[PDB]
Amino acid sequence: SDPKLTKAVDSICDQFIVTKSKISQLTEYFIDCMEKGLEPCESDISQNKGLPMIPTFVTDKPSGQEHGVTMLAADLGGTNFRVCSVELLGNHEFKIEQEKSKIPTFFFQDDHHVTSKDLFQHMALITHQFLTKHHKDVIQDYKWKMGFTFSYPVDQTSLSSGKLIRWTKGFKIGDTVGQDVVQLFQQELNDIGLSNVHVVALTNDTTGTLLARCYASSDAARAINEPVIGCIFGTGTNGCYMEKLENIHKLDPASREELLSQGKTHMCINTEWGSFDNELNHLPTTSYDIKIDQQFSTNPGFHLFEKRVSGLYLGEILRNILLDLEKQELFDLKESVLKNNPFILTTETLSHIEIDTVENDLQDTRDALLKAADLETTFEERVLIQKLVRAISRRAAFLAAVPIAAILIKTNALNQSYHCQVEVGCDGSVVEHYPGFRSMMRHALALSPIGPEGERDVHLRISKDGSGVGAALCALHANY
Amino acid sequence: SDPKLTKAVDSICDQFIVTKSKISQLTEYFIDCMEKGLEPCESDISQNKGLPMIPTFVTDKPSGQEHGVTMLAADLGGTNFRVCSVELLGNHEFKIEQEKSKIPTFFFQDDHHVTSKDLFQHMALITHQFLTKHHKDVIQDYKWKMGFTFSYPVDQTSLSSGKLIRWTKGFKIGDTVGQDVVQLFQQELNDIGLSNVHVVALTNDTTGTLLARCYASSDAARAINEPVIGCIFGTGTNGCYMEKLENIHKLDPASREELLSQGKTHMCINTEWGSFDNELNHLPTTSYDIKIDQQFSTNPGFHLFEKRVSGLYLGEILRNILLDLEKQELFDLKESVLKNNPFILTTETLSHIEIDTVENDLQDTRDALLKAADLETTFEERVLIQKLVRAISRRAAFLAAVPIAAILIKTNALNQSYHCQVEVGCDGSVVEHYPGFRSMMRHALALSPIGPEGERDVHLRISKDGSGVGAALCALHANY
Ligand SMILES: OC[C@H]1O[C@@H](O)[C@H](O)[C@@H](O)[C@@H]1O
Ligand SMILES: OC[C@H]1O[C@@H](O)[C@H](O)[C@@H](O)[C@@H]1O
Repeated sequence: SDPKLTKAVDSICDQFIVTKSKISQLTEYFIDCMEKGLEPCESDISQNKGLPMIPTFVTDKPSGQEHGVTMLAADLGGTNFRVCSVELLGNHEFKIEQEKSKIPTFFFQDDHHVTSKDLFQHMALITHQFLTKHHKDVIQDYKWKMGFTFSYPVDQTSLSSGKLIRWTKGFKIGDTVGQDVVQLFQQELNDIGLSNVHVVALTNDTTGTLLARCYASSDAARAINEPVIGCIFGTGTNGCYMEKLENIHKLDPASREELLSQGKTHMCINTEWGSFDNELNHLPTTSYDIKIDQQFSTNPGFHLFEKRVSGLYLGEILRNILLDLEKQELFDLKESVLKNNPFILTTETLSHIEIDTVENDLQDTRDALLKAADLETTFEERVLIQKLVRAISRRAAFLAAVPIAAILIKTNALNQSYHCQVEVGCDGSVVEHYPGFRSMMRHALALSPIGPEGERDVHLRISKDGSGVGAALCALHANY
Repeated sequence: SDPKLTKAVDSICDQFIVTKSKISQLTEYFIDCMEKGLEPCESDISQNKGLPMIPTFVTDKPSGQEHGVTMLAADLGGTNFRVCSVELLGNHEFKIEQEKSKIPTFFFQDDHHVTSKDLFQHMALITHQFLTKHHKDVIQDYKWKMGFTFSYPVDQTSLSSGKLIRWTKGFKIGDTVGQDVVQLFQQELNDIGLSNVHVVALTNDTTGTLLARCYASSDAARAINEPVIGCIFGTGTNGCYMEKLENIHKLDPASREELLSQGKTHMCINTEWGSFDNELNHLPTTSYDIKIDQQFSTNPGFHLFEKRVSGLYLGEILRNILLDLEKQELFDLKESVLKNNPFILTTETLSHIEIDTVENDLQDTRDALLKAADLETTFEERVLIQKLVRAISRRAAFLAAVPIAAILIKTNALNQSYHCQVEVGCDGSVVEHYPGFRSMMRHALALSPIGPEGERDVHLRISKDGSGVGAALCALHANY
């Protein structure tokens, strides 16, 4: 057990600690950033470094009794692209057929010039392949309504229109900025004969997650836990909530009065909390986070909260730590391929280390590091690597709780009735499959100002329903 | 408005308060009663007022891979009798067909003398009625193995044998005491042609619930939350857990060595915690608890913890409070039928009051009281009745957490690997359907010695699967 290396690792682990004080600071600061993000900004939305706090123009939570003919839904995530058909049967039930295809590496590389048409043509092709397989009879004649779930920040102008503010994650297609994604997708559908497919709704994967749970949640289960947040903890991270119309100052005052006159009280907000504190006024920052933001990410200066939490970057944090330990002549990389190989270590790699056992000489960690980049390790080295992984994930889980606590506090959602509890719809590989991530989230919520009495009233529920049901719900409401 | 009556209600509600100190006292006392209950009992088991702590002779938790032909299962609960067929498909999957029939009130009356044959004859008839509907073809030829779930204290002698120690809940059939329930059921089955149906297993509904969760829990879900307790919070209350063979001193020393030699380490214990502190050394007691125990219950002196928790008695507590308030000329019963009508107020009546809202003038409370005993009430009266209900249920929920915390402490269940949690399998109408009951249970667990950090490592999961799957598992293991 090399003391020099052990002491260096323990020192790094301590930098990833998030104390109760920090959570209270970040929680309260988050609320401040929400109140400012809800003011009318007069500057380039694509360059605004504040909390976007984007109105989604969704004002009605599904009742669970919605029913209609089969709807279509397309979901472009951070890693995969999904097309599906959703049949809303009513009474919280639905029939779904979906096809999940991974996003070609061509779109995440810049060596070859990529354009919006390259992307939406491909999406149109996958849509045709889906309809041919699951709806071979009525592919060309039927009047399909499609809900488009676009997992990126969009300057929403209505339920069925909005321009891309800025790519995130691994996308850097330049010409898509400032263009209405619904039109770009509809044009490529028309250009392959699917003009009968009408994209009538545009939603974020957060908005879809919230609407999906309001429908699928049983009448009894929902009377207990009312869904108040729809959030994502996968390749990226984000969340939404219902905001009072009066507090949404970005909205046209006349439009606000119109909605109020129609009986509307709230509108869902796409917080884009991955961009929480982009200027790093209070977020923890290590030497490794700076490299990820400034060297290894596609969106330098933006989405810094995400780059400390989401699964796209957690693995890259460990890589930069090993490189730092090697630069200090403390860790031998052997014949590995970590150098000049960003993102070779993925969050999936870390999941095999999070709960590996010494009883097996940390063999799961061994195979995971060899499979990822041929990094040979000793037992004492794996013991220390596990400490780093558990430090990275714990910080991600603790920071993940801050936006949830802030929203619940600002909206006074946890104390509204006797025996009142709230549900937070969670989707994503990390929250769903990373061992202990949800457990540690609840730990941070217990340390946040809502306290353990608040954590016990919050249900972080895995929403496997999906944004497709939510997108289908928006399509069912819209006109063809 | 009557201030006198309002002041009288606030004083009664304070009597139902359970403080953090009380929870710590009862938890520590419960562990003491467990340690004593595991010792060789020195008196007639039918009169022993201590914590029964009955060995169940179940020593193996299902792996989830069990598979076999269709099994039968009969479950005599506190209110209903259900017959079902369970097909264990393996890999945590199972197919179940069941028929739930209420236990005729005829068996809960003592005006006419009732005998065991009347009860088991009826149970045998329902078994025939079940097979006729779901297995009409091979009803008489097939060699059926049946697992019998008997939700009452049984001096278990083996997996397939045991004598009734004493009835509880509404049953008061005198000649059933001291008789083997498996034989009584098998004799009446033979007498109607179902001699090919062999009752090969006898289990308590607590044991069956625990075994069911060990099977149905996925490999991933169980690696996270290991089921360590199966408890019931319905018509009655009880729970079970795995105890080390060495600590079960009441068990035959030779039998322990045989089991230990076979690789066994624990044996499930039917605590019968409804009889926790029958002598009321520390359990809260009101003038109304005494009436239920000594006048309106079938088992005076026994099951006093249950008479404060389970749903069979909660409604009767409110009745005794309203009758007392009328005797004091503080509450007008009008032309109701509460007097001389034990158990006319049910816990289901209280469920409509727990979360009734003043914004609707407590209309649910109004309709619920009229339906129960034609008790007309004013708004101010319903406001006060709701305060009483919320005090009764909270005491039941806080007391309900004590046995769970004690078992977890004595067994050191929370001392596990990283990110390891435990599951408590919960079944019953109260824990499942009474508003807020589980929410308040988790609060008391946070006040117990395990603290809020322990409640977050404990998952009270509603196991609606049932003891049928658990009984079928014991039948699959046993020989025909
Ligand atoms: O996929 C999770 C989140 O990733 C972020 O980069 C996007 O801006 C969000 O719209 C999305 O919900
Ligand atoms: O049905 C729940 C519980 O009720 C109690 O009255 C019995 O003594 C227990 O054996 C049973 O498990």
